[PDB]
Amino acid sequence: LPYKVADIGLAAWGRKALDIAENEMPGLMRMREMYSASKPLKGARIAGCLHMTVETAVLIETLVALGAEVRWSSCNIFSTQDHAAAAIAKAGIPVFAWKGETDEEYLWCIEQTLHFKDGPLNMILDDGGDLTNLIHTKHPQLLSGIRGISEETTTGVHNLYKMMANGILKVPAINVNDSVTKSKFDNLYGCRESLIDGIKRATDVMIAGKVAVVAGYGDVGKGCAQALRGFGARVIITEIDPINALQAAMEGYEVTTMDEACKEGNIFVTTTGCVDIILGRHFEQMKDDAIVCNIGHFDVEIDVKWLNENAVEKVNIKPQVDRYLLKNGHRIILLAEGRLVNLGCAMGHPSFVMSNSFTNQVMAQIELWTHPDKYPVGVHFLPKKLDEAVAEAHLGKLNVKLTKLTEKQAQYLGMPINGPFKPDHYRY
Amino acid sequence: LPYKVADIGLAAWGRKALDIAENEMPGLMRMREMYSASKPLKGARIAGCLHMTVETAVLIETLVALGAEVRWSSCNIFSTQDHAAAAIAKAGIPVFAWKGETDEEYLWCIEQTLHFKDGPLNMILDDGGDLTNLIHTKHPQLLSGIRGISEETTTGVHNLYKMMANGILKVPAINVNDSVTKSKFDNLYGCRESLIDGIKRATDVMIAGKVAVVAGYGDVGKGCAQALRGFGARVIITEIDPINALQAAMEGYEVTTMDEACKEGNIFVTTTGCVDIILGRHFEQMKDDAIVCNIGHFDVEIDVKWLNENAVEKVNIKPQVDRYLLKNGHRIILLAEGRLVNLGCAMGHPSFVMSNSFTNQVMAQIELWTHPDKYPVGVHFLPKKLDEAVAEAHLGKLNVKLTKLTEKQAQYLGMPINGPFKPDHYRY
Amino acid sequence: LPYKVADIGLAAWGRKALDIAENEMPGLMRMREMYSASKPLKGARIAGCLHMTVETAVLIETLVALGAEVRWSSCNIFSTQDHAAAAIAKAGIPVFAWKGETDEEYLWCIEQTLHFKDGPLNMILDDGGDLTNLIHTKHPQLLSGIRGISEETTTGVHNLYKMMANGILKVPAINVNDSVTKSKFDNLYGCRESLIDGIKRATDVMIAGKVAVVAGYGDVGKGCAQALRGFGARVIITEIDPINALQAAMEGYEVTTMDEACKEGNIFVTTTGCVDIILGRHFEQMKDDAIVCNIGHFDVEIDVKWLNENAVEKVNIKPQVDRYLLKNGHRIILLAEGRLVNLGCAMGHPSFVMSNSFTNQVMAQIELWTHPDKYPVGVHFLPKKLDEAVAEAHLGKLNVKLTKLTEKQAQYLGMPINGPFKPDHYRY
Amino acid sequence: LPYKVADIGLAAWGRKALDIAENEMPGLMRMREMYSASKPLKGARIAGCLHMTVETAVLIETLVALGAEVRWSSCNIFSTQDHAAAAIAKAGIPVFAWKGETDEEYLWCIEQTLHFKDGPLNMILDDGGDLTNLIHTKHPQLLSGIRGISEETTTGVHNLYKMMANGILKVPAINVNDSVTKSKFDNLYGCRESLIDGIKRATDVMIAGKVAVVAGYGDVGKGCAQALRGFGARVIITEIDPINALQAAMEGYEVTTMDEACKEGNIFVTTTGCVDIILGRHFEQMKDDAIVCNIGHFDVEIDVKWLNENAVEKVNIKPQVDRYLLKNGHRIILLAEGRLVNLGCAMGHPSFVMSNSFTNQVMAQIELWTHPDKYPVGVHFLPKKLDEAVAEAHLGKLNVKLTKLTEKQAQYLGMPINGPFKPDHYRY
Ligand SMILES: NC(=O)c1ccc[n+]([C@@H]2O[C@H](COP(=O)([O-])OP(=O)(O)OC[C@H]3O[C@@H](n4cnc5c(N)ncnc54)[C@H](O)[C@@H]3O)[C@@H](O)[C@H]2O)c1
Ligand SMILES: NC(=O)c1ccc[n+]([C@@H]2O[C@H](COP(=O)([O-])OP(=O)(O)OC[C@H]3O[C@@H](n4cnc5c(N)ncnc54)[C@H](O)[C@@H]3O)[C@@H](O)[C@H]2O)c1
Ligand SMILES: NC(=O)c1ccc[n+]([C@@H]2O[C@H](COP(=O)([O-])OP(=O)(O)OC[C@H]3O[C@@H](n4cnc5c(N)ncnc54)[C@H](O)[C@@H]3O)[C@@H](O)[C@H]2O)c1
Ligand SMILES: NC(=O)c1ccc[n+]([C@@H]2O[C@H](COP(=O)([O-])OP(=O)(O)OC[C@H]3O[C@@H](n4cnc5c(N)ncnc54)[C@H](O)[C@@H]3O)[C@@H](O)[C@H]2O)c1
Repeated sequence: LPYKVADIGLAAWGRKALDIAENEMPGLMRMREMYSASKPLKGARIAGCLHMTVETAVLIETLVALGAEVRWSSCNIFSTQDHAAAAIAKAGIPVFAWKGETDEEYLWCIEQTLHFKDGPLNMILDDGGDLTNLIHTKHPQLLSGIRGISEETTTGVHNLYKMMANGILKVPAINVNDSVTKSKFDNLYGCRESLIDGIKRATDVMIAGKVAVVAGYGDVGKGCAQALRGFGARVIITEIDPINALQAAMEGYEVTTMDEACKEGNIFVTTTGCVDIILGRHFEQMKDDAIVCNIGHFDVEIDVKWLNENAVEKVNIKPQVDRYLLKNGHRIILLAEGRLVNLGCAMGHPSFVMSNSFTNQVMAQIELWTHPDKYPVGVHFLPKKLDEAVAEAHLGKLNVKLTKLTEKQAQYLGMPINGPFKPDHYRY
Repeated sequence: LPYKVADIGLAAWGRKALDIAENEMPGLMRMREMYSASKPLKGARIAGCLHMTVETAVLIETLVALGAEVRWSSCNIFSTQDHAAAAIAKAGIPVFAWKGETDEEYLWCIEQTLHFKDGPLNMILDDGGDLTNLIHTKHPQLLSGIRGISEETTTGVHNLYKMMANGILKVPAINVNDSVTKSKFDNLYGCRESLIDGIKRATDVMIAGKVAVVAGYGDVGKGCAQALRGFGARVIITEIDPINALQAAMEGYEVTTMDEACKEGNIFVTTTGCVDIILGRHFEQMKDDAIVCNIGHFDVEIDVKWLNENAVEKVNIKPQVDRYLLKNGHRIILLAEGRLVNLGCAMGHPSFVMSNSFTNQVMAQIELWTHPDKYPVGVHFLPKKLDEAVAEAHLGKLNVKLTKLTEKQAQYLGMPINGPFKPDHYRY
Repeated sequence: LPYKVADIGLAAWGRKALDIAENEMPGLMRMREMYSASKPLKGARIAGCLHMTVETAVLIETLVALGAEVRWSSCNIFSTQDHAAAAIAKAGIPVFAWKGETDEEYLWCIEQTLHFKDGPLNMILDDGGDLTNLIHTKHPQLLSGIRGISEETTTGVHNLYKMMANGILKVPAINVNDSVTKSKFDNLYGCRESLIDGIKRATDVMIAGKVAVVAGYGDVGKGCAQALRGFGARVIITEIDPINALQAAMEGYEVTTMDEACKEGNIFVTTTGCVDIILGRHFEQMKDDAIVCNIGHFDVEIDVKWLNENAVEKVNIKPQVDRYLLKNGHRIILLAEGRLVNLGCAMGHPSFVMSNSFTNQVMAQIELWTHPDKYPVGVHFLPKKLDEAVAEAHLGKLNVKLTKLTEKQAQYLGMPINGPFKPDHYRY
Repeated sequence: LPYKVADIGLAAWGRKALDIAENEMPGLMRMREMYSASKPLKGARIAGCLHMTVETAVLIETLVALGAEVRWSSCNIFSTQDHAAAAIAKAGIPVFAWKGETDEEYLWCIEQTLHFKDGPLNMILDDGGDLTNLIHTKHPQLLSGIRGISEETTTGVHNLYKMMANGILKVPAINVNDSVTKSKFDNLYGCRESLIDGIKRATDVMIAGKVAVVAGYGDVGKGCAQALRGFGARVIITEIDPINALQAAMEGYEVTTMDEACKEGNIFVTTTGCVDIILGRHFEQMKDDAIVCNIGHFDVEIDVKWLNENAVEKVNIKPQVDRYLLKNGHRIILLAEGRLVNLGCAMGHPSFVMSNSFTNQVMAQIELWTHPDKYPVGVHFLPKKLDEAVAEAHLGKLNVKLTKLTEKQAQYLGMPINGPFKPDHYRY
């Protein structure tokens, strides 16, 4: 089997997307711009596990353009875009992913990306940990062949840190999830753009003059609050951390407990990443037709079960849009059944945010692979200079003119003209 | 013929919409709250010409709930929503409108709303002027029967002022288009919400870090500029009026000529309402894949013909999304073929903005009809106290607590406790 | 007597100020740029009554540079800046104004500006109405000699409208107070800049994280709210007008009654222009050390008498800064004794706002005087094209590049290439 | 000698200040609220070297209220406020500081805080390093007596890291300068408030409609850019770091080089902290009367010498306000002679920012002293839980209602209900 796609007749339609997305993903394109000749990953056989979408497709072809051997599989049974997957398979790349697979076909798709024409994979590019996990639990033999790993998710990195603590980790990893260019875009800037896209696409509701309660003031809460605020809404924040809470207050946001906020909000967004954010006692207080959605942790922040078990009626207005009737006589509009609203009611993050996240993947791959004896078994952070690098790949499209430190100023600041410009503890 | 709808089997699905929109249209609901008993329009036979949509539907039932006899027809061959029209016809109301009619069936639908069981229409509720025009040019006999007119559009009002200047106007009108609650919502607040809805639905493009050039700084340009600015874009304004231009400068926006701005922008929005805004000489300078859309005057602001006649390729990416290839090698993404992007790539204005516009209609109808000898033939402005009134109908849903002037303060300010609080020349 | 200044030895120090202010007052400078040669006011003998300050000084010399004969007096016993008045007197111009005059010397100063070497004044440039009043009540003989009046204040214009209603008005006036370039700057933009200057200069208090209650959402409330909001404060608005209240809600501001807001705010600003805004019942609820100031109507919005009559202690922290101790144990910091905080705790409005207000004066003077039989006795509004004109005098320093309508677009828009670009009813 | 103050007759006036500042410094007040009874610092003899001001005064009395023995001296010859210093000395506390001391009396003032009635100091609270340095270079004998150090400045901490690298450091330190509550307030929030206070107090210039060029987008540049933006200016950023540069672009700011920006700006702010930011080649291009000031590193960012050596004229407009005339005919307004504008043209940071910085000091002192064998010789970071703690001391005055994690959620999140809520690598 060369690959397994739903319909390869879709390839021609996928390429169209790829060539449009490319213009919005400068990181990946500049990667090809400076390395496609040097082929830094020449020799590597990257087994990738990442949702197969137009953006991910652009990444793969970049990995390939840098001289790498690549085998791909999605990291979610549905997340994969078929015309994008088809174009890859059709590109002569082995991809095993179709939208809506079985937990059984999924594990198989992955198993396929482990062995190449010249042998087994020597590098991992994971989003979620499944790839890295499957190898460790079932293919420990191959382990000694993989030069390094690449993780871009909290979950993925958490388990990575866990395995390591258990001496389980045998191949060194690079945590690209905590890069500022990755995090800021994945969390802050991304949700800032798509949050309202979801709410509007599901309700077409006016945001101005409304009270929006955003639970949590982390990067996502920050982007969501900012987003809503720009539309004319009165954002109220809830938090458990004193520092994030203070950050919000300092910005003009009222900070209360959900127990109080629930009686005031017209729109509710959870950014927590923790359980029991919006409960039944809150729903009973919410104004009529309050919109409740979640953009943090998949479906565990809102108590949907309660809505299902206590509402007098429930009518699906449209896909990912339900409107419950409470015994108190008030209606509650729920979005995406409590799952991520930006992905469930919108198209998720814009390509540009993807460009930063993925370029980090390329950055990691190029480094691990290129520096064989540099990283001991363990989950490391992406060297700052590399993080700074993915940032610079986007300046330009943004049409930003970066100034260069003179030898004099560099010496004054006691730092390299190109070398990292900030300490590791620096929080931008 | 009782009515003419595409499919009355749609009624049940329309009602659902109506009952959802109602919650977002307080003006109309409060109208019923205080007048449905007094039936202020009791005796009137309103012939209405307004796109038949869920929002317009809610309005009609409010006119009816106030004791009026109503006959309806859309004011655009396509604008009419059928499940919303069906529910009206099914409600026992005579509506003549289906999406996609012929210029012939359109004139007929209108002709139908002129005669009631008890005689001909005695009142007009028009959006566009067609109704008022058709009567004047073809049914002058009825003219002496209509107590008054209601116009809510510039076009509609312009022609009204014109007819009057020609002594053609025989029935007094009330220009509700220039009410601040009507205008601010229809122009400022509405486009502020939907502009980005359009661009995102068509391109799913990241707005932050992009240069947006908004041509014109009127109410629409103001809303569009504010909207984009909140997303992280660098808005550059163009203008012909020194006062609007100054207004923009005072707010931090750079103001230049399109001739220069064209070489800098990534997104282009026209708010002008005038011709020749974006020409071929501009396209030839725009960056690769610049997005160009219009939200002002229907399709006359951008030079689409040129794109059609000078591009090397043209490919429809999706409905209302075309991507031209210029001889210079750059691509230009055009939205809604130069027509309104919020209506052509999104769902138009939210119900709340509709609630303000329509409540003005109800306000006008109630006044003209209720004051037989108050208004001489001529296009008048909606009394300020009525404009203030539609505003108050929305405070509350907005959860705004308006304070009341004491008799002392009222005497001090030399104004009524409820009477108008500002002079006519006041610009909020 | 040639003039009456406190100390003419101050002249050299005044000129320094004048030459610095000039750079920030383009309107007056462009006036001289295009009219100092044509001398449009050649022949006029302007009797002016306007606080004698550096800005006003720049204006006078502009009136003079345009070929006019000018005699000046301040319109407030203290508002006059002496080094600015001295430089004028020293410039060979007759000015009768010193800071801190007696209600007796004030009336005399004014009486002096009525007669010139070539006869009595034939034009009035008033700010307050005193000049125009004094002539009407005591010098009716001169009345027939004055070609026109210029008023730039509400008070002034109110009385102007009153006199007219009583057939008292004998010389036509031009209400420049309602120009958008005058109003927006005097009210909106000015207070936006100076409000915080006052609070900071009096308290040096951090604004971020604080709740600021702004009473009134008119032009001043708008600027004050915007100002505070930008500093990170949570602004709560109070209003009696539904339209202004809605405008605030649509912008994300909570709107309540002072009765409730008083228990929440940390800073209080009155923008009302009406009495009994902050009363004793409010003070008793205010948080400890709440800052209360007024920027609307001079000292009638806050109930200071109550503070004086009910506080347990009162200690003057510094000029224009008092801190009362209430029986409840809470302290209340009052600013400028309830009088205007921006003038009383800061330097008032920046020169640029003055430039717009004054250029209006020049604009009015040039028009009335130049068009002898154009204006019938009555208070008229400044022609829009003139209002637009003062706006354009500032574009440039702002470095704004206004685009010019082509003959084609002008015809399309049905408006002049330079002629007014908007209808009188237009509210920018 | 018990202490050395300029004038102890000033004490009574100092106390007034102290009791006003206290209300704006909750951190210090809550410190006393919970520890004044337990006297956590009971036994310590703190030798402090910190500018003696009203704020610092409040801190000292807090250290004393916690059961500590304290001896104080300023860390700048002028920074010390005398009425604040007098009230401390008068309070029975030994303070050696007066505004305007000699580099000789300064070293002596410090020497005084080294020995107590019960022996030498056993703890250091330093701002700058002088204290810690003086002991190391001249009093190594005492070294073994000090349980720990507290540094809150970059300079101070830099040297600390340096000494340590040279094995010189003998007593462990705690870098409180890098706490987020310290840094965010000292750098971001503080300068955001005072920047404009400076410019306005020196020039009283309108900010709106002006182009402000902020060099550097670090914490200060962020606050300064945000500040100016809120006033209506068009902020242009310059940067050497790609990440900060991208951060700015993503927020709507144009990013260029000073070499280009210089030809556009009206106001110039340096936030760099590096040399040669604004040079003569820039001045020669700046618009007429451009305002140039520095708020970053004391006087090394702007090339003042050049202005001095190349201007045709130089006239001091007022203290800390000079206006040079260049050979090109343009004038350049310089603020605070290139030194910090917020301190030199304004009153510096508001008390609240001081409250966060100082509470960090108290936090450090309480920890080091209370945990004798917890910290090995070396510069450590303030435990996150302590940083979170100083944050919570201010929630409340801000009237923020922090929610508490349930045992369930805490277990889910795998974190303590009160324990730190974020990893060390977390950048808020
Ligand atoms: N839908 C998306 O596109 C998308 C993209 C990135 C991240 N996320 C998810 O969003 C969540 C937030 O991530 P950040 O945004 O990266 O996380 P974060 O750790 O920076 O912030 C989460 C915040 O929630 C606060 N919080 C925790 N429990 C709370 C509670 N009970 N009530 C109120 N506040 C509480 C925390 O103090 C913290 O500040 C995570 O689950 C993350 O995986 C979603
Ligand atoms: N798509 C929608 O939903 C929607 C809703 C309401 C109004 N509109 C339309 O949008 C347009 C703008 O309306 P406003 O927003 O009410 O109009 P407006 O009159 O207040 O402002 C239009 C502005 O365009 C400026 N302008 C005119 N010609 C120009 C040119 N060549 N270059 C630059 N600026 C120029 C004018 O000076 C004016 O300030 C109108 O055509 C209006 O009918 C669209
Ligand atoms: N200090 C200054 O520099 C300065 C400059 C210009 C104007 N002003 C003064 O400020 C005031 C405001 O002027 P605008 O700003 O031009 O006036 P405005 O008429 O536009 O608005 C005043 C607002 O106050 C609201 N209001 C009235 N009574 C109220 C009450 N009891 N509670 C709440 N809101 C109430 C009104 O509805 C209105 O919207 C006027 O007195 C004006 O003369 C001061
Ligand atoms: N005046 C005050 O009240 C006050 C308060 C705190 C800090 N500061 C000072 O302000 C400076 C900035 O501190 P942050 O604000 O903490 O520093 P930072 O390190 O976070 O940021 C400084 C920024 O300047 C940029 N930069 C460096 N050289 C540059 C150059 N030649 N051109 C353009 N950008 C350049 C850097 O990339 C960096 O992002 C420091 O000197 C700090 O000590 C002043």
